[PDB]
Amino acid sequence: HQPSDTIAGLYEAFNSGDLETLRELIAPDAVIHLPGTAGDAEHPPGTPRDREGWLGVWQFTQAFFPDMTATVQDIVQTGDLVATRCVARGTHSIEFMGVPPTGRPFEMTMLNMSRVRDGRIVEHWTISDNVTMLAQLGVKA
Amino acid sequence: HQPSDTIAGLYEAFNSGDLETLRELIAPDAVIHLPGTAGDAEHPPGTPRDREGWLGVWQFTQAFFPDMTATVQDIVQTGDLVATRCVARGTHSIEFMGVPPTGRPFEMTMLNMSRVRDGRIVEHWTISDNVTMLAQLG
Repeated sequence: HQPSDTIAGLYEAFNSGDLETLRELIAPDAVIHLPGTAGDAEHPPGTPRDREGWLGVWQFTQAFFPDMTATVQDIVQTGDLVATRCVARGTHSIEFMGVPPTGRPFEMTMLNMSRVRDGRIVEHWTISDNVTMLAQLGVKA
Repeated sequence: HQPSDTIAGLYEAFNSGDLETLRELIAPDAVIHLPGTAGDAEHPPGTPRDREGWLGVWQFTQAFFPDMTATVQDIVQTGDLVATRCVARGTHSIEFMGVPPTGRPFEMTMLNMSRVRDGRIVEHWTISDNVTMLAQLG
């Protein structure tokens, strides 16, 4: 099952809130390298997480940016590896970091690389340009 | 050059300080999307830069992390697009945020994507795991 479709499906699933598909497309024991911003006490910056850890982080993000969508811009494959560039678009519609909602939009780059075996993600690296998002939210005209 | 070699050459050039090669491998009018951490007053987070802007930022980084090296771990290509995962290693020789140098090593992930036309980079996206670097520095 072609690895580029696995990754296109993954982001369609994240956008629609479709946990059943996400569990089909990601192995339970997949190694997920989230950036250091996603670290906590139990999981220091640079230590990997499993699928449910990743989905836990995603669930928490959906609470602050419920209209957020990741759109694949470029996609690149060689064998079981797939790399994507996405754009996350959304609004400041929920209060966060102590600032009440402004409605202001944001558009930030995500870069990802994933290893896909048997139609499922088994390793994944991702980083988002979080500082640019914050800059965009503090600058309308 | 096959695009994967252009990108391997690019990081060999950054590691050795080889500005002549970097100018061969990057078009002058290339669009460089650096992460928001690389912004300044003249160039807000998310605004692109040209080759000389990028090299200017790199030169400035070499003042604080003079032994820093990027090593390509994985590389992936399809047409003109190449994507890489690198590891930046260096040592903590300069005080930051009031915490003194330790001499300890640090290791952070970079992800990159580059468009290569006629053996030269014409567009480039990069992001580094900056928070992990700061955690490593203590």
